[PDB]
Amino acid sequence: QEDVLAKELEDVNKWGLHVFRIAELSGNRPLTVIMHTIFQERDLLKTFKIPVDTLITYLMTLEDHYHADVAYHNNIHAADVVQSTHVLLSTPALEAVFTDLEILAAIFASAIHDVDHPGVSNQFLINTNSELALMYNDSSVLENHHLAVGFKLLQEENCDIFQNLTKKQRQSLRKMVIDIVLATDMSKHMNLLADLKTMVETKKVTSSGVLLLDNYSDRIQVLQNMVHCADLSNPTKPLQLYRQWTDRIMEEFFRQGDRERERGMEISPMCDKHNASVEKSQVGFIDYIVHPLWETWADLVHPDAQDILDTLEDNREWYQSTI
Amino acid sequence: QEDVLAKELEDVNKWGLHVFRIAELSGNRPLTVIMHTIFQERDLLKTFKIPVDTLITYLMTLEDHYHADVAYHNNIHAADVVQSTHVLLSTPALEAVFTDLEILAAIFASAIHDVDHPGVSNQFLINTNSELALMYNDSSVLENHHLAVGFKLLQEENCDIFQNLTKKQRQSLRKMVIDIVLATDMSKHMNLLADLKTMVETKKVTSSGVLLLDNYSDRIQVLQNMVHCADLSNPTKPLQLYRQWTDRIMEEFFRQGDRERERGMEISPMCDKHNASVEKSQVGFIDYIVHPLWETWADLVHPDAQDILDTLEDNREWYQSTI
Ligand SMILES: COc1ccc(CNc2nc(N(CCO)CCO)nc3c2ncn3C(C)C)cc1
Ligand SMILES: COc1ccc(CNc2nc(N(CCO)CCO)nc3c2ncn3C(C)C)cc1
Ligand SMILES: [Mg+2]
Ligand SMILES: [Mg+2]
Ligand SMILES: [Zn+2]
Ligand SMILES: [Zn+2]
Repeated sequence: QEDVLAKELEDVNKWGLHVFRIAELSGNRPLTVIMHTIFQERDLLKTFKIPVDTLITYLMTLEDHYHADVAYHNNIHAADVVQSTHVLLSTPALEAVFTDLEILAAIFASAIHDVDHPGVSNQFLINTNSELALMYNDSSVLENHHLAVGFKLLQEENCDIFQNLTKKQRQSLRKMVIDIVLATDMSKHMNLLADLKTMVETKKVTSSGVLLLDNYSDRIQVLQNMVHCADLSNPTKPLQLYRQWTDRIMEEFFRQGDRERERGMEISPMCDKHNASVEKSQVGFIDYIVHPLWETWADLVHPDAQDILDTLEDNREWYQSTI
Repeated sequence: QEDVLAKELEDVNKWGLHVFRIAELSGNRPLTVIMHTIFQERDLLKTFKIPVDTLITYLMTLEDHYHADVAYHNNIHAADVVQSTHVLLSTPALEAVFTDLEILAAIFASAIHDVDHPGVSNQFLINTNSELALMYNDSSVLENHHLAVGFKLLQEENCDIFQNLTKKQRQSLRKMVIDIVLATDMSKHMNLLADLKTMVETKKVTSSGVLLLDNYSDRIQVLQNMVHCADLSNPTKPLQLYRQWTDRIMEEFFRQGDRERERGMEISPMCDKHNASVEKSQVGFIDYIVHPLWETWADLVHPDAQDILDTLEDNREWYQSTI
């Protein structure tokens, strides 16, 4: 079993990794084994003097704080976003662009970005007067919580994977991680995309042909959109993966709608199992959200992401053909 | 004692209320008595069907969550900001601008705007890796906490003063209160002031001189700046009041500097009791922060803020003469 797991982890640099198989083969530790593999591949333990036992201890605790009973927003989703960000960071248009600390920030942010997710939306938490919405004043409720949990877990026994960073490095990493995870709130998507479009229209390339990002605003904007693309990458994956992700998020949505229905609330869009069309919802989500985002990202790194965009377009056509 | 307390409360509509005397005469309940007086003066209990015992129960609970051992950010400051906002809301140039719900939001926001303040700054909380800064991801740490406490106290027994508001009224009030209290973070001062200036330059007024504010975005910006002005109203008050407020905030600042010194931290500006000039700091704070804000406010409500601005200018001249 460990032999098969090691074989599957050789695909960590590939779009379309067998992440559900890895989850089973690893004994439901996909986030731990994928993060460890990526940290070794990028030499991050050596670069930042991270003790291997501290890394594994933190990863296992972080993974435990994802809810195993939530159908979509669980440790498999976290592992998938981590691995997707890792591939996007390796795109030729970004070679030598980001520092090791920025790479660490993007990968760590991906790992923690949905930790302790309860399987219901920000709007549900706001409308039900939840303790989370009360704590966070209705503003990026979940995303603020994911950050607080992800950072708090570093203070548990033998969990501070950043123990050997300088103070300035820790301060910079903390700010970057907060900026990235807060950008995963879907209420920020339209303004995030509008800014990405402006960057593409005005983009500068070095004599090396890579993107020129010479200030914090531009650098953090690219990392925010990168992780947001990874979070919205399911429809760009091979169809057998995309369909499994769709089955999972549909189950999560329908469970929220069942709670809204019981409470006498208006059921959120796409959460009514007695009225939803999953196929029409996929085409609309791709047409209005996922393809506009990925087409813009593909323009930024052109032509590095052409095969990803082609897969997204093929998957849209497939779902459309089922209607 | 109760008769002299009632006599001082007759000045509730006037700039320069004897708030420290009210605090003493009321047995350290200035917030409860001033809020109660303002609610009766504005007919808010009958307009919003607030039971008087519920209002008093909430107000006393809220007042109890201001720290009695914090020299400045305590219940007297909260009472002062409430009463200052109450006066600014009655500016003739703002007649007919704000709905009853907007008036309620501004007054409630003022009452809760510093609740549970620990007597140290956001930067101190961030730099000491406090629980508060961990919870709130370094962003408007105190202001998010003040809001969460103020709303959470409504859930205590017989404390829901909004129990008879319609559901849409409660959602609207909550959003406005959040927007207002978050605007009291001093890191937002410059952007807030720039937006107030833009509004002044493009302001539309009636024949008499009454402001016309058609869109919610403009009206919430005025309420944000109004409560911010009330928060920064100490230097515009009669000198005897201003000097008392200065003594209290100096004590609070120096106590923070003592904690920073004990911890071996870099001492915050104006917090080093061994290297401080409180008088020079007043002139500088007036010249760079308080006068630009109040002069812009005075222009927006031209000429209704002239007496307040006159007092600020006299106080600046006096503090300069002590140098
Ligand atoms: C009935 O079942 C399904 C299943 C999937 C979808 C489409 N996928 C996703 N739809 C939505 N939303 C509904 C579409 O607007 C919420 C607003 O974005 N948020 C998503 C999705 N995938 C990820 N996220 C966020 C959690 C990042 C639709 C309906
Ligand atoms: C030695 O003692 C004193 C006493 C008062 C001041 C001047 N007043 C105030 N100074 C400052 N700051 C110090 C720099 O001006 C921080 C923000 O710039 N924040 C204030 C003040 N009054 C209220 N707030 C906020 C809490 C809203 C100076 C030094
Ligand atoms: Mg999320
Ligand atoms: Mg405050
Ligand atoms: Zn996610
Ligand atoms: Zn205040």
